[PDB]
Amino acid sequence: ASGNARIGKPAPDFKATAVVDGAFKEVKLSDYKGKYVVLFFYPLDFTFVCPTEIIAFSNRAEDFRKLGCEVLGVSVDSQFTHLAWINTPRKEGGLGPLNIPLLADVTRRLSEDYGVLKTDEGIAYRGLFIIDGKGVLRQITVNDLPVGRSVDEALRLVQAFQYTDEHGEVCPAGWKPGSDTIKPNVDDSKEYFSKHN
Amino acid sequence: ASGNARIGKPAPDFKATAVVDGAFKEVKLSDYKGKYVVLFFYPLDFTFVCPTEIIAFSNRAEDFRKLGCEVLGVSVDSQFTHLAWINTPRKEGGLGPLNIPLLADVTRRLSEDYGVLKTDEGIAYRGLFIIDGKGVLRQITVNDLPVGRSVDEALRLVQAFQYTDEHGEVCPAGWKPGSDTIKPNVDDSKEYFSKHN
Amino acid sequence: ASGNARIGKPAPDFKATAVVDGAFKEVKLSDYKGKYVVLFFYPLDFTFVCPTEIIAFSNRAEDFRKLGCEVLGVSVDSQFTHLAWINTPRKEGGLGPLNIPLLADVTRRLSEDYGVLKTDEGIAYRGLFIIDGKGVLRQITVNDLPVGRSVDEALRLVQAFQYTDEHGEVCPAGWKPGSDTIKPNVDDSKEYFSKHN
Amino acid sequence: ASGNARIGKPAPDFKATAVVDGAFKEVKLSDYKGKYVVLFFYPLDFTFVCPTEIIAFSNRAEDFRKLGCEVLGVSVDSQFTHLAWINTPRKEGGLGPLNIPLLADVTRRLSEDYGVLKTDEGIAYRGLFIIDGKGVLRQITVNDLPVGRSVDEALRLVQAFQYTDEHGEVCPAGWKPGSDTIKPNVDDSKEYFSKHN
Amino acid sequence: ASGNARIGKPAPDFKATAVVDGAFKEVKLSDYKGKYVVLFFYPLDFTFVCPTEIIAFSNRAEDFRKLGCEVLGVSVDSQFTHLAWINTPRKEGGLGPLNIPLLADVTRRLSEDYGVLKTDEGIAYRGLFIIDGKGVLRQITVNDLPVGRSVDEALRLVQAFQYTDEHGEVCPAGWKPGSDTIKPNVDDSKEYFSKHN
Amino acid sequence: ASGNARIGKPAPDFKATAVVDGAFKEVKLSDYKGKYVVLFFYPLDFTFVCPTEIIAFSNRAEDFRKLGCEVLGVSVDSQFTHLAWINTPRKEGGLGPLNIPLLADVTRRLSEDYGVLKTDEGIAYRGLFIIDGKGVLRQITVNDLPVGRSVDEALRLVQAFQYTDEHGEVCPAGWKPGSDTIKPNVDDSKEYFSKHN
Amino acid sequence: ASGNARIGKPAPDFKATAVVDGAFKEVKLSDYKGKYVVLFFYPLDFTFVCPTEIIAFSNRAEDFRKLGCEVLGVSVDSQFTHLAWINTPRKEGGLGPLNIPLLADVTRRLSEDYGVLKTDEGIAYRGLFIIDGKGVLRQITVNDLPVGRSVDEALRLVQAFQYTDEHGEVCPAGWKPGSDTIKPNVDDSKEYFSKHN
Amino acid sequence: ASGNARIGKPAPDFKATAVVDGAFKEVKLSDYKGKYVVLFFYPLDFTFVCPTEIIAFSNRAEDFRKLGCEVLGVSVDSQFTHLAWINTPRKEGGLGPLNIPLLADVTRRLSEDYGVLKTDEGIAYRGLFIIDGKGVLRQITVNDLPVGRSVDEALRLVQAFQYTDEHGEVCPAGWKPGSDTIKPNVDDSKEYFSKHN
Amino acid sequence: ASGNARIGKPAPDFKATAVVDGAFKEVKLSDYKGKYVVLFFYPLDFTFVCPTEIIAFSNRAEDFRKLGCEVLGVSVDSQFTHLAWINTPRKEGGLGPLNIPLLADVTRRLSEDYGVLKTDEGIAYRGLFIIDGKGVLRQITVNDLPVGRSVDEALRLVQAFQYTDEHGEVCPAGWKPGSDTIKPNVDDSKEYFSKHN
Amino acid sequence: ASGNARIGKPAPDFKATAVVDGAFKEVKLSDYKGKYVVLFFYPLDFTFVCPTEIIAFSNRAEDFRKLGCEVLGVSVDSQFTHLAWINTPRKEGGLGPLNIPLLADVTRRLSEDYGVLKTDEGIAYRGLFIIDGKGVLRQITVNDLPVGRSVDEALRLVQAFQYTDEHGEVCPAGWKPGSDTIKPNVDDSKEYFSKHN
Repeated sequence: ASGNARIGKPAPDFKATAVVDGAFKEVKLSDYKGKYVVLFFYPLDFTFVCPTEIIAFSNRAEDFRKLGCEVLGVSVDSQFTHLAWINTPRKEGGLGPLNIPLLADVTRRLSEDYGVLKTDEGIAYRGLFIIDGKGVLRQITVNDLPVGRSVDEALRLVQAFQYTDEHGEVCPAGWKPGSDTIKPNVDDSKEYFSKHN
Repeated sequence: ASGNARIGKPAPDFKATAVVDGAFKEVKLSDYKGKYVVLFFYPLDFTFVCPTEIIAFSNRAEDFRKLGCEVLGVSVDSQFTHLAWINTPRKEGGLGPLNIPLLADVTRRLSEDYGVLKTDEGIAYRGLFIIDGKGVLRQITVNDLPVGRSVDEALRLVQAFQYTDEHGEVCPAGWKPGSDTIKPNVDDSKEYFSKHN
Repeated sequence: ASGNARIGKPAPDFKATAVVDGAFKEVKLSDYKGKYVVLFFYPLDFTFVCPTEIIAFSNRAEDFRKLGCEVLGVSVDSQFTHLAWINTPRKEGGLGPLNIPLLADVTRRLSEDYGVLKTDEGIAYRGLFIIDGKGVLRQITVNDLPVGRSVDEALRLVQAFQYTDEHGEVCPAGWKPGSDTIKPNVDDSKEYFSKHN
Repeated sequence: ASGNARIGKPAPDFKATAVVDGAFKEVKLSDYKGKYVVLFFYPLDFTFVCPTEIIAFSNRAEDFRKLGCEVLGVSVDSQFTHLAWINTPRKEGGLGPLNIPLLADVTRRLSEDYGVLKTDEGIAYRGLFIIDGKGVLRQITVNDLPVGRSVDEALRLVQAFQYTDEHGEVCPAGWKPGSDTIKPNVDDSKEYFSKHN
Repeated sequence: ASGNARIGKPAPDFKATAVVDGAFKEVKLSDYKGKYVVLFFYPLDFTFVCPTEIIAFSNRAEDFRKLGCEVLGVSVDSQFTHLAWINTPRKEGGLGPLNIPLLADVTRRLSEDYGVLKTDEGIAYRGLFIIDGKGVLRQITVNDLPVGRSVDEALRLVQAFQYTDEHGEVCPAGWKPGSDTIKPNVDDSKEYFSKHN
Repeated sequence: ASGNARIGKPAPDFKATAVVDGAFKEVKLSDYKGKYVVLFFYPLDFTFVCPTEIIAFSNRAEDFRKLGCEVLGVSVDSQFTHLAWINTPRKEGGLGPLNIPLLADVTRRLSEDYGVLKTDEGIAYRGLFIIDGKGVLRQITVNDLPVGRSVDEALRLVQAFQYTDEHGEVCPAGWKPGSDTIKPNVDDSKEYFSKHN
Repeated sequence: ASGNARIGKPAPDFKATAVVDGAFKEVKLSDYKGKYVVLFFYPLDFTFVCPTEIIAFSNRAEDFRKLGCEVLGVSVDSQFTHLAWINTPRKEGGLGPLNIPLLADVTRRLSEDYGVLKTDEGIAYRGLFIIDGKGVLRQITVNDLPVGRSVDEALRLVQAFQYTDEHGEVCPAGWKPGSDTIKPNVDDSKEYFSKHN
Repeated sequence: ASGNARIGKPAPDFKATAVVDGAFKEVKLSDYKGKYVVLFFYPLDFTFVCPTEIIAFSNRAEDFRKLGCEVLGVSVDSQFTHLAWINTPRKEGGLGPLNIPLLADVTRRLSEDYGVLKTDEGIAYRGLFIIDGKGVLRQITVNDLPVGRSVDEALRLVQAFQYTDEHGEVCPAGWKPGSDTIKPNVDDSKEYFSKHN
Repeated sequence: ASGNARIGKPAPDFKATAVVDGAFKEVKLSDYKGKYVVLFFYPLDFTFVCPTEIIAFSNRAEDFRKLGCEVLGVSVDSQFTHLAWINTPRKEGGLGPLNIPLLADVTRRLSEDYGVLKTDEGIAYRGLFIIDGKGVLRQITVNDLPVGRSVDEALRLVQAFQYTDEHGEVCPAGWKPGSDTIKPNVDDSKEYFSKHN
Repeated sequence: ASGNARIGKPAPDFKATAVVDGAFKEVKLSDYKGKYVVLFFYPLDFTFVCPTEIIAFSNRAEDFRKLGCEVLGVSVDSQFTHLAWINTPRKEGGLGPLNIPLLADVTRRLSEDYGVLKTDEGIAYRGLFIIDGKGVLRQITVNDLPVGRSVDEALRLVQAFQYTDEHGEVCPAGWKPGSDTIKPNVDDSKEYFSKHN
């Protein structure tokens, strides 16, 4: 309804200063050609659902890197606020050490480009975007503020799109690795339908 | 973020002819005031990922209705095509009898209002939307065509939003019924952060 | 009143997926240079007048190919719905095996280019267009939904336009093969009018 | 599909001077509310296909009036040119006495409103329009200049539209008085499909 | 007030089908390079003032041709209507054989370009135009419909313009061949004034 | 056809200072309600064709007034120049005493309203206009500068229009008082045609 | 407020037919490169203040030419009216023989370009303009109609602008030839101020 | 002819802070209704021609007030600069005591409204304007910067317009109190012309 | 000079969430009617010059309140980031306890309204604005990021504007309490200039 | 809110006539490349706060030049008024001899380019601007009219920007030469914060 994120088309480009391993570093979309990217926005540092999502994504970051997919969090908070939140104990509502970059969208350019800027507060909705190695947006997930996302589902979706990318088949509802796929044509698909019904 | 679909604001109204228990009947958003609605678009009848999703939601329809949530599927196919597909056995790629309405969007207005129309083909991306009892859009999920969605995740989101609605607390990442929630303010949130860290 | 179908001008170009002898094939207007084409739109698959027109033309398909004229049916339904209709028995309202191509206009682009889209329902009126070997539109016929067309009249018109194409004379009202024509000039035309009055 | 002439919409109103029984008279569409109307345009008086269509319709005018349908011919020629042509013997390419009004569209407004004006010559294509008693346009037929129309087909169409108006059924392809009709709902339509297959 | 006819500027170009010696011929202004032209519009064939003007100019056609001036009539009627009128006897209101071309302006282009189209009826006023051998318009005459023009005056004007073209003198009011003219400069004009007063 | 001068329409209104019987007085079109008006423009005072036209009309003014027609001359020159010219002997190129008003169009509003201004020189062409007692324009006559008009033809035109106004018949070509007129209908017009042919 | 005459800028070009020593001659502003020009407009020939101005400037013309300055009169009257006025004795309100050109601004362009056109009457206000040898406008004087200008003042101004052009000093109020001038800088200007106070 | 300053029209309104007898005071055009106003702009305080003009008017101020005319000087300089200049002795290029108001056009609105703003420098040309008791502009005078104006000519003009206002006669060239005037009509003006030629 | 911030006009209204005594509270300009306001923007929380400015103002907060002036700091950081910074010890680069509100401007509306937003970074320049008890903007101070402002100067300006507000005198350069003021008129100002020179 | 002066961007270029050492001279920003510039606007010559700021800056001019910083004064008054004020003794409200240039902004171009024009009066607010040697604007100070600026604070700001320019560190609040600075990165800034807290 706003912005430029469109399925099947190049994801909007972005550059931003991020906190990588306690240091500041420029992070641009072009750095991730050939790799999948899970880009997830969140409203505000030093809040409540926010740390649980960032922590949950950090702990399982390697599950995504095992598949060739980097995970990136982003909010309108500055890199100094990100760093401060990282230097805050998790017991205190902080993030602690982090295995994922934390981008600063202080110009709101990313949140506006991805159409997740809650304009009346100036903060980003819980928007999650899956971008493939070719730079093409494949999935959109936006939650209202009071409900956090699921890292299980984000992994399931990344796995799904990577599978159909290589093997030319499609993933049924609920597909997890090891589940049957469907050959997307009228004749070859009868194999699947007769087996599972 | 979808055509007229804006999280936090009223969901785009819709009125359509649907197949309901093997017969044609009008379906409107106004019929579900006071109830949650899970509205999922799908591209085409008589294809591949499509039947697995429609069957998955139909099989779980009553799990949603116990929570006061109604599941509605929709594509640009006519109600006559819907009925022919329902009268096709699942062993043949058909839908068999269904426990959820199947709306017809032949004018493509519903797809356009929800910003999910793959313009170059005239069909709807796998856009799923969660609306609460007050008619407010709470959740946007849109997949590219080759990957199905998750009924479990859709049910988790409905449950989470119904919980935050009732108890004024926010749901952490991966929340599921019985999991702990956070009191969203600086003082009362420490209860949660210290417990789980 | 809408579209680009103008008599005496090149027929609006079209490109579509069609079900040809049970399989999917691309169909272009350029494929039919030197041959006549009867392009007939119909509203919806799995309806009532629709199957009778498609079956009628399909049966008489060779009556047209003998004259070097291909017959093409089109609706906004997809090629998957077309095939499912072909695989339904005619006794149940289906098409059965088909001797003509059935094109899919899921983008509604053909129906808009030929100005036959019923905008309020998103379906095509019963529009029928006769195109000569040079790609020029020679005839327009559009019926409101409740009344089917006539295959006999369509054939009579194809025969009359090819005759005048070949001999430069003009066909009177009700002309059928073997009836007298008129030489279109003041002097020679009197041969006809003296005989027939 | 013709200028302001749109199927299912009110036919464009018109007012014109006509020759009626060898005399001049004003003719308006509103004069025929409650009756069906066949309005056929034609390019030029004192030409070749033109008299055969006008004569044919005149000869069969009473067959249409038995059905409550009035026939009207129109061209851009004036009423004085019409009258001189009526006063020319049919043996000599004239019209002789006529039993149908003959309207003069000297302003070309009727031809422009019904979208049949061949602009490069300023004359009307062979456009025929069937309008019901309610003033709603039900059928559009337009031929290129070389080929005349069929009065039998126009009569078949008036009959069919009057049958569907009164009974609420629909007319299959090729329907004539004495042919089976279809009841246009999924269940009742089966009566027809098993009888005729 | 309308059109492009301006004294002292190139007369609007025109090209039309015409009846010339009972046969159809294309006629265009560029055919008359170097010759004077009298172009007279008249409203309708088979009317009343019209034939008397057409006959009067046809009979005097050679009077104009001896001066290198070609006379052209034109109305919005078709060439076929012209020809049918030429083949009507003058005793019956016809034209009989003619010595001047009769142009057919079915597109109303000539009438519009020369600003003589009575819009509310689609017919030309009695506009007469005199054009010199260089293509420049010298005289405009337009009569309301109920009053015919004067061929004597048209000839007088052609004579006057040709005399002034050659000798650089100017023609007093009522001038005819043989009358005194004025040398248009202050000193030499006294010759005329002192003699004629 | 001139600026706002349209045949069959209310003549453009005008208001001017004029020289009348040697004195200045305001003249306006509303003064001549119920009387015919011959309004003739001329380019410039103290030139050559101009005085011959003005003097010719002044000498025959009473021939028009007997018919209830008032003749008015107009040029862009001022009333002071008009009066100096009236006071110049005719032997010297002057007008002498006048029997018609001479209007001063110093603002060029009359020439612009009547579409007779020669823009590259700021002077009026030899435009002549006949307005009936009802204020309607009946005749336009515009000559290029070198050739004067004919008072004879203007009187004939006034007589013709007055005759058609009173009797409802129409004046043929070259009609003069005493000539036969035509009753403008198909049947009654045969009296004239058979008589004169 | 209107036009293009701006002091300190190139005077607007002009080109007009004029009366010079009893004959018609073209006059352009470029004719006067290297000389001063006093261009004075006046409303109407054969009026009242006008002749006294034209005569005053004519009698004093040589006083201007001795200084290299040409005087030019202009009005919207034609050169023929000018000459007629020149050929009218002064005792009768005429100009008699003139020693200055009299330009004819019949198109009102000169009056428009110099912004002196009294629009509601189409005549020129009493605008006087002093152009220097380089074609630059140096002085503007415009009087309402009832009050004539001063030839003495115009001469004083020409003399003054020619003094400052040559010596680089500037002329005080009321400066006449022989009066003191001021050196335009702070220190040298004190020579003047101490002297005269 | 200056910005909004038009002869024969209401003078552009103005309001300004002015120095009046050593003190600051608002001065408006509406203060002078019923009185004549001489309003002269000048470029800059503490320059060279400027003081000679201001002193000349100040010294003659009462000669104008005896006629019911008030003299106002204006420049873009502030009222504090005006006072400083007044407090500067005349021997030093100052103004000394002043008998006329000095307006401060610091916003440059007066100079712009009167079309005398030399834009490239931001100062006013030597524009003098004469306004009658009705608020109507009667005279415009504008010199380039190097040449000063004439207080004698300004007084002559005021006397002349006041004279023509009272008596309805017009003032010839160079008129001064005591000189003959002309009765502005053709007949009465002869008195003046025969007397003076 | 700042977006909507203009000296001498009402200051841009603002409403924001601020940290006030360790808690969250709304702050709006209307709360400060009758009191002076020093509103100082700063780029980012957890940075370097920023805390020194906030601490310097916090330490002097009462010095402004004794003068009826409230100090307010604002950045684009959220109130949660503000509080985290407040709960960080000063020796660590934190703010520690504070005695001035810290407004959050995460919609950037305050910064944009006061024209201090560094657009390419999304953060506010070091803009300080002084607002009087009546809500009028009296002073603007904007520093590039590297250089901090001076609380002394801010206090001096508040004292100065309150003094001139009360006594209607003006404060010379460098004015501090005890220093002389000037009576702003020509006469009374001489007291000051003679004393101090 | 108006103009083009933006911190961090090239200062608006300017060029003006100025008074330097009692003589007129052109001053332009390009003349000060490599040097800091303090450009201070002031409303009006010969007023009250203004002379105290000009004299104060003139007295301290060398303190700025020892730093490589030039001071320029500018108002809308002309250079002739600037010089007159300089030649007025300070005891009388004058400026006396000066050691800084005084620019004349008679076209208001500089005041408009720097956004300090008080449009309603045509004078400049007390806007002060600090430009570094590269031409970049570093500081904006604007005071309402009744309160003068501080030459001490201006000198402080210049030193701070020159220090940060040279040493890359950043100046805390109240920094004066000799005080400690901050190293603007998270780690190195701790040096400062522990020492001073």
